[PDB]
Amino acid sequence: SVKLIESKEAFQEALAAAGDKLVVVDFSATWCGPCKMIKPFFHSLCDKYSNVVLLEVDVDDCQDVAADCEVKCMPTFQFYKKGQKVGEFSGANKEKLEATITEFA
Repeated sequence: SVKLIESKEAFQEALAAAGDKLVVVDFSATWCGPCKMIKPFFHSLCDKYSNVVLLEVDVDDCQDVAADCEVKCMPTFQFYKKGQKVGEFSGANKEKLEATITEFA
């Protein structure tokens, strides 16, 4: 299950709960076409990548988190290891998402 993050504190808790695992965060908006497009693929990822943690931030529900994370396009995928951001890209690109996960997992 992709865990929804609705506060700065929940984000910090999720990063701590991940330990050493790659954490991938989908920053999305329900009105944004490419976000809706990629959402089922993003949920399907736990079947492919069983030691990666998947989080979701809805930028409308959590504007202060969005601001802190310097998002400007959606969907934006941010990659975290041991509590730090180690990569990012934006766009509904299945191939790039898989390749980026593989590069950091």
